[PDB]
Amino acid sequence: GAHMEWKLFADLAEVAGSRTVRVDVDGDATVGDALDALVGAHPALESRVFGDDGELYDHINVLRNGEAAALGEATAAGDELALFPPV
Ligand SMILES: [Ca+2]
Ligand SMILES: [Ca+2]
Ligand SMILES: [Ca+2]
Repeated sequence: GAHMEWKLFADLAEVAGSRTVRVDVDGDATVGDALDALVGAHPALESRVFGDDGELYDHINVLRNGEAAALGEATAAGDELALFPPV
């Protein structure tokens, strides 16, 4: 599908064991779908990203190509996605 890459920081990078993670998602995959692909690649991330209700924790900052992105936004091949824990 569409290949793209996540950058992870601080404890998220530590849990994943890498500062970068490649993912490959569907053509109409959202940012949220790309985030679920990241967590599928490194399931230990799950409880550092989502609460028991499945919702993103408050204050996590998801970027797509350097701009804040909501989980329903589109993705595209070559995207640079970033996941920062709360400031
Ligand atoms: Ca797309
Ligand atoms: Ca519980
Ligand atoms: Ca770039």
